[PDB]
Amino acid sequence: FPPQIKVAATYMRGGTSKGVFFRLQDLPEAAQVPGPARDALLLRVIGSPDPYAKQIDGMGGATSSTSKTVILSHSSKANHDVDYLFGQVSIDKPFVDWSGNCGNLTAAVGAFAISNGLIDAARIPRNGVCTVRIWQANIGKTIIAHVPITDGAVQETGDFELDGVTFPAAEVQIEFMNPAADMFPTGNLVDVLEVPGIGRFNATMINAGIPTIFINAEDLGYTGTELQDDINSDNAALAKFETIRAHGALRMGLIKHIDEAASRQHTPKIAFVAPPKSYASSSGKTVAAEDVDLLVRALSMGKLHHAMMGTAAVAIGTAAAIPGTLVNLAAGGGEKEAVRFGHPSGTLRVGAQAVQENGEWTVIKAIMSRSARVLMEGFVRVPKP
Amino acid sequence: LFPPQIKVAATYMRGGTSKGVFFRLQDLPEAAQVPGPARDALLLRVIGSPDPYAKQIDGMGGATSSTSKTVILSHSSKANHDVDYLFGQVSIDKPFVDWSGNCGNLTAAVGAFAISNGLIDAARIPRNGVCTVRIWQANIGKTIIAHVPITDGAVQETGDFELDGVTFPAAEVQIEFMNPAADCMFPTGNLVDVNATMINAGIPTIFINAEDLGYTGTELQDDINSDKIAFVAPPKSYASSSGKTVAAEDVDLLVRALKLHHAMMGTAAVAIGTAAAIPGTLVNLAAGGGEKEAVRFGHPSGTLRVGAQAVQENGEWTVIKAIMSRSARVLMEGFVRVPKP
Ligand SMILES: O=C(O)CC(CC(=O)O)C(=O)O
Ligand SMILES: O=C(O)CC(CC(=O)O)C(=O)O
Repeated sequence: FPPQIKVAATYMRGGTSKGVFFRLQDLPEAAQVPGPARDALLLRVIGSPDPYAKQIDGMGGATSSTSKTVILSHSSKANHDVDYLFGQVSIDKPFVDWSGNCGNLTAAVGAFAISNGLIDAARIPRNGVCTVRIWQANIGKTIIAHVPITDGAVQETGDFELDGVTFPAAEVQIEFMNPAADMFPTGNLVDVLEVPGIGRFNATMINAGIPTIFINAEDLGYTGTELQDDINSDNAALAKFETIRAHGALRMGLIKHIDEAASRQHTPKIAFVAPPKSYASSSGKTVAAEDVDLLVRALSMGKLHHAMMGTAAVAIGTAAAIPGTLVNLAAGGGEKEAVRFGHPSGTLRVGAQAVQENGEWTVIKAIMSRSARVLMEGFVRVPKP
Repeated sequence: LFPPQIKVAATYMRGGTSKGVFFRLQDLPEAAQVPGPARDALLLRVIGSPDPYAKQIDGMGGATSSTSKTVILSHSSKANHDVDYLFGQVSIDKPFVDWSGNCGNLTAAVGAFAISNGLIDAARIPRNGVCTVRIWQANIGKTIIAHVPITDGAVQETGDFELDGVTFPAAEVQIEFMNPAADCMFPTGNLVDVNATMINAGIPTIFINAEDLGYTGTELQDDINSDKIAFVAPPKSYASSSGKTVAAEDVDLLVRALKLHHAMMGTAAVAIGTAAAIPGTLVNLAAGGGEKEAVRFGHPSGTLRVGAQAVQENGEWTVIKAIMSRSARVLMEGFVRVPKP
């Protein structure tokens, strides 16, 4: 029984999520390429697989917002500063999912890169804003993070509030470039998902941020004001969502056989939308109807998400900008350059201007602000591989 | 964009009355060197599944349970074992690889593959004679011993040993399924339940009397398949699927197993021999009752003899091993291809 190994790492909050962040060069040699050695290390760091579903024996917190890893490296892509690989660590299975971006940890990626020698020092001012050009390596997309700098170091602290983040910190503006996959895989703004013997559901299926299925709250008997406790103990509801998600995955061409959905839980995401309505958020704060353009709730690994996934926020903004999508309609229809949506923890504004070219809509970028901070830095430990 | 197909070193083999694609663990793409979606996805594509056409024309499968099969072998780090054996039964119609059981037929080829591919210490291989290969069956956590003939330091594949259901004769490979009873033999605690004998030996198997399901025990595939569980009957003469007459005198009982299997599953043959040795099971009764250390049974493709001696002490029966002979040969060796994962 050899001593545990030590691996340099930084535990950070990015937006409304937490994860363990590594520089590629700090990983054990065998883990410096994708594969089982890398996955085994990350699983052990986080505390997975865990039959108890508590992650008491790792850095995870036993939720999709806390069972998370990030590997950053100098980029070899033209006009980029840092390569960003995100691994969503399964709680119950010996599996790390590399198929998506985390749009919340994106907020921390810029800061980690600056703080850890991954960005050309010529690009970092003594004071001001360091524009970090991120190559999102899971999905092959450019993300720009504007990270504030004070005295040659990341300015972490500040007074910017993000609903779902307990305490304010410095604002970090994020720009998801050319978000459309690599927009509407079915070729339609709205489809009907026919789930034989369970119902038929109007849906907008969109590939922007992450592949996402939006359905109307009303078609599920919901209002869009639901909090976690309204849904997460309702196994019938959970099973219904999953069958609809599976059928949408099939319709989007993401899977060829319906049974593939059981082992592909990360994408596509499923969410439901509704017109503005007042509600008390999870924090006790009242979100008034007038505060939002629409309501959106989303599922994450089969349970109602506590706030909204960052990738889903990109999908909401992008869909809202396309007249006729269910997201656009929930927001009242017509052209829209931005929307504020209500999720369980409060509200978020996303900007996404669509422009016609050759009679078709295109979206240059989806923009939103988050914040980030270091929680713990040093070395994580695991038993010797 | 469309990247080239990847190449994965593999051997396509007949083991007993089945065919499968065999891999050394280390030859798999890294992603597939641990259990999980990447492994299952790769195996499905190698075999040609899932296939809505049910023909497997786009992979190595043959569109039957006896031909939609994969095997992953590696040198064992377990005390007293040479080779670790993982068997994957690949669904024809669904995106599923079933890891819940052993293949008793491909078991025969595992020993040969292990010798031929450096998975057994060379010190344990005679130059001429018989190499005893200790197999850890990793799906079910059981030891299986294979006695593989060796000539000039290589596996002796060819020979004159005949297996009903195998077209051409080949070298005899003697197989020993050690302590086949699950860690129990009769999960219900009874030899016969309400009527079925349910036994966990080789593979969990439900045995029912042919007469009670509306059959005789002489059925061939075409009697059922256009219309584990197995049905049993006393000896009766029939034409096998090859046209050869199996005379009633040639067998102790008839066994058909489920699609109706073309011959008999190797694991089911273990269940049959084991159950036959326990006085009072439906299998034992079909063979005329009393103590039995071996039975020959009639299946659609001919007959098979299995040995299993049971010993009684303090009202309980135990079986040290079930034994049978099979054969195996390499059909094709090289690289299989699938699109880049
Ligand atoms: O992607 C998810 O399902 C979960 C996420 C991503 C996000 O919130 O941005 C999480 O909870 O961290
Ligand atoms: O290979 C098959 O035909 C199917 C089997 C195993 C065997 O024949 O040994 C099965 O149904 O398990």
